[PDB]
Amino acid sequence: APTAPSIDMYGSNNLQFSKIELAMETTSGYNDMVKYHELAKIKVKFNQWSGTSGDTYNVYFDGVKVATGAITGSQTTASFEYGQGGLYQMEIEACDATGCSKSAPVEITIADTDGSHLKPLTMNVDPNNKSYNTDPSIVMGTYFVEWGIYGRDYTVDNMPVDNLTHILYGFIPICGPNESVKSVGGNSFNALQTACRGVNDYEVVIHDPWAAYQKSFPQAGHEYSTPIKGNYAMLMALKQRNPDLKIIPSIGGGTLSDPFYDFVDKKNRDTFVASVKKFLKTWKFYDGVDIDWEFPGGGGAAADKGDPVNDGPAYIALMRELRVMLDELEAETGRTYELTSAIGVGYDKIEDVDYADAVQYMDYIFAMTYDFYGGWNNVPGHQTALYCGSFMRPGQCDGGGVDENGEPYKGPAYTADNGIQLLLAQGVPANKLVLGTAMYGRGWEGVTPDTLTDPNDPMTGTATGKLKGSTAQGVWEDGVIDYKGIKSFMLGANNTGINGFEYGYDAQAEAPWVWNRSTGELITFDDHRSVLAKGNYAKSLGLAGLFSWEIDADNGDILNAMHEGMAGGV
Ligand SMILES: Cc1cc(N)c2ccccc2[n+]1CCCCCCCCCC[n+]1c(C)cc(N)c2ccccc21
Ligand SMILES: Cc1cc(N)c2ccccc2[n+]1CCCCCCCCCC[n+]1c(C)cc(N)c2ccccc21
Ligand SMILES: Cc1cc(N)c2ccccc2[n+]1CCCCCCCCCC[n+]1c(C)cc(N)c2ccccc21
Repeated sequence: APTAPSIDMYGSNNLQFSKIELAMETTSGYNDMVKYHELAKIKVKFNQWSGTSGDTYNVYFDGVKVATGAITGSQTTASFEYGQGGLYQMEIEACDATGCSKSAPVEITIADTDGSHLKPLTMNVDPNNKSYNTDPSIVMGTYFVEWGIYGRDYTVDNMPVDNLTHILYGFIPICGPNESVKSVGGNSFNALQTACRGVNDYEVVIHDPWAAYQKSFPQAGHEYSTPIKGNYAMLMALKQRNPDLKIIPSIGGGTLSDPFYDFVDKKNRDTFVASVKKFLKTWKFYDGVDIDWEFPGGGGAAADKGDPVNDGPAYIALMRELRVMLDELEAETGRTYELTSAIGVGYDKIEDVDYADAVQYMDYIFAMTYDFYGGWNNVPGHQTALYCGSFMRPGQCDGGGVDENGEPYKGPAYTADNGIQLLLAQGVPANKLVLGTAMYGRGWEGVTPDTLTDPNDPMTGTATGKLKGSTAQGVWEDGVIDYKGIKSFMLGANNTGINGFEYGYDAQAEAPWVWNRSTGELITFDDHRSVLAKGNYAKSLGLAGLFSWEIDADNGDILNAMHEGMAGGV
């Protein structure tokens, strides 16, 4: 017999609540910005402008009582806690000693990081991506990068999810030594320094919280009060659409690897592994963890770091300790968690780790069968070839021979096959190895006909420096160009060459190129034919499947060719 409560929507934060508390309007240290709570704090103001207020209120969700408290005037704030994500029909009743009066029902939101409060994501995929029916048991993986939402304008809803079994989210940094990040320039180091304020060394943080959970995406139905936004809310909604899709954070990468060189100290491993556990309990759409340590024993971005004696055993013990933690999470959640790793495959990288030992703890190894050659020097070669190319010298392929100075090769050439063979030779099972495809080229300038030793092979020439180009042509950094830019501005619709470029293919290597004779611009990449070769290769050997870097730089062609190659292998 009190007046029925009316809910004050705007005074109740629009009925948007959350188990995760996220700072939306600042950029600060990770522990300040991100706090996960077992119970969402709910706060609901309601009014009873006319008649009497009564003396007690009860809150209902879906007809079930979840809170009570005192009414003592014409305006009440109900605060209480609720543990479960989702959308519920809320009613609030006011009672006095003679009876109760319920508000009409209204939808309350409680966000959780599994995406339980979200609709399946609405997609906007380039239709050049085709439909396939590839055995769901074969891995088809790709990397999606956090920074691709800026100039590259490639957002979660753009991924051809149905053609993917695995999404690797690049990249998650680690607080601590990160000089390599500083040397890259731009805002990347400053952002990391900010994320790590008030955070212990060796713990993971979100690099760019604006990209991750702050930016409002209209295509996803984000609004001012949406408690989770950015790439991560879209990934949560993506899981709603494709529940068997694995989405896995990728920790480190080429530039963010400096902290791994201190994993020789188990205290630092303990810290890291703990932080990875809390990360996965905070961000529940994620299905495991991927370790991109580039690289045990060194020879990566960090010129002053790398220990060929101890890095490999640190890596193995890291994998065991991650697997122990993941087993805890599988026990507590009833879910399956995956442990994976992307690795260098030059002989000199592989030799510093006993992967037969490491892989017993692991689901997959992502074999980085790319970046074999590039604009970091002036020696052209195939950046992502399966086999040894025609430009290689005698004894260069297997490492038997001597270079153009008479100096012995130190080991087998950088090719996919040499890398996979070396891993198989250590005792890694083929069904745990994933072969990598390139959705980008690397290239040079100044490789003109007078530099060649074989007039029909630009891979026999000498360059002057790195390919240069504009972002409109897909060149986001010197020496590197998106596949989709190669296709638009060098190959042309027919794959025969435009704007001064010709196409060529090294059949021995299984690697294409596009070469401009007068500028001497040369670009090495993966195309439809080299990718069919790689799918046939993976199939012959019983490899787990294929993966790619990076999804934003494809137009549909590379991923299509990945599915076609895995069907068509003879
Ligand atoms: C793209 C996409 C776009 C949507 N509006 C969409 C809407 C609802 C559900 C899925 C959706 N997905 C698909 C979700 C991504 C999975 C990746 C497989 C890509 C299949 C794209 C489907 N496709 C479309 C729609 C239109 C075409 N003319 C075409 C022409 C040739 C081939 C395919 C083609
Ligand atoms: C537009 C905009 C709008 C806002 N309201 C805003 C608000 C706060 C902060 C930034 C904001 N921004 C934009 C600021 C973006 C920089 C902040 C995040 C730094 C993370 C660095 C990673 N990373 C980046 C970024 C770019 C790359 N090419 C790259 C290439 C290779 C490897 C890594 C790479
Ligand atoms: C591997 C590596 C990777 C880096 N990102 C890097 C960055 C800065 C300095 C050295 C670097 N090193 C190598 C450090 C020197 C020890 C090895 C002797 C010469 C090999 C240099 C190779 N190399 C260079 C120079 C630059 C690159 N961007 C590059 C990118 C991918 C793969 C290789 C690359």
